[PDB]
Amino acid sequence: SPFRLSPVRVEGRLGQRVELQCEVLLSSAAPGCTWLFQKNEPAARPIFLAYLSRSRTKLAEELDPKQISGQRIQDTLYSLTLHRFRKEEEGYYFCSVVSNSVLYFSAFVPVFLPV
Amino acid sequence: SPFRLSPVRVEGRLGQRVELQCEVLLSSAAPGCTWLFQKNEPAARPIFLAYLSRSRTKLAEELDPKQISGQRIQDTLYSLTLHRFRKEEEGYYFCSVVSNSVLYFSAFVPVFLPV
Repeated sequence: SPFRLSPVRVEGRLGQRVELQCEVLLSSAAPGCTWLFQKNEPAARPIFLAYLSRSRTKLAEELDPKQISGQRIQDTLYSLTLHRFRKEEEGYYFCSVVSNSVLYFSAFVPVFLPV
Repeated sequence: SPFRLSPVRVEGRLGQRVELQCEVLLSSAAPGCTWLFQKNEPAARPIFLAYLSRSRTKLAEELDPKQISGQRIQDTLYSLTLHRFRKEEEGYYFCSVVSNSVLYFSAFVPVFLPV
């Protein structure tokens, strides 16, 4: 288990704030943590959202920072915030880290509207 | 266009040797390239298959190097070879590089038997 996700799953409502946390459990990973998205479909592209580290913060160019944001809370603790949840943000969220040249991906966090 | 993929799609037969190729076209990129795999399903997770660089080659611990192997042909050119195409290997294959702290993924290369 390389990660621990704080909400394992979110049942969203329109306009709600949604916050996700990712804790890295690997003994020595490379610096930083990466948030990624996949839409609920086969052949879904992995979509880069944000890179988070002590010294560097990178939000993907196409995203609006007033809608989605991320933060490095701690050495091994990273968060992602959807500020007012919308239907186009529905899908799977997960984080990523390198350790000894191996890319790791956390479990998927389903973030969906009621039904 | 972060990558040039030389077979953009494979329609294979069982037992055939399948070689994929990835060229990194970004001008700044971290050392190395990574080959990933994704099963043909919703909520399918990306799987690490190999890390290739000038110095190190790292195959996923569960893979038989006589069934799947990788190779760095030259700078900005990387290869993935499925030695004997079998049903367990059907899905999408792609490459990953970090550049300006962004995680990049090539287009999916679909690799399937005829239906």
